[PDB]
Amino acid sequence: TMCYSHTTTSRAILTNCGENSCYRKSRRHPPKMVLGRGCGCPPGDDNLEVKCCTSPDKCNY
Amino acid sequence: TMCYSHTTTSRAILTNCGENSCYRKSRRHPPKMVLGRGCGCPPGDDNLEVKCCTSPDKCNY
Repeated sequence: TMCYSHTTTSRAILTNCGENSCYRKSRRHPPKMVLGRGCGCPPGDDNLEVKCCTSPDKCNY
Repeated sequence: TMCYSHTTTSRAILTNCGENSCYRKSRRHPPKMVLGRGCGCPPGDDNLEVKCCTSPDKCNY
C-alpha cells in the first residue's frame, strides 16, 4: 500500500509500504492530533490510538 | 502566568508557571500541529516553532 509517512517532526512524504499496512498514530486525550504515520502497525495504549489499514492507498490519512 | 501543559501524549492540564512564560511548540512542516505546551521557553529549530508568551493567562493556546 502507498501510505503517508512522518514522525512528530519530519516532513510528510509518500512511502510505498509494499505488503505492510499503513498506520496513523493519534493521541486519545484532547487535543486529539496525529503524532505519526508510516508503514506497519505499531501498538496503541492508553494515550495513543493506532489505526492500521491496507486499502485504499493513503488510507492512513 | 497560567498556562496549558501537556507533552505529545499526556493529558492537557492547567499549570501555574509563576514567573516563567508559557510555550507552545508546533511543527513547522505540514501537517502543522501543536506537539507540546508548558512552562518556560524552549528553543525551536528547523522543524519546530516555539511561541513563548507571558500574558494573558492561557496565552499558549
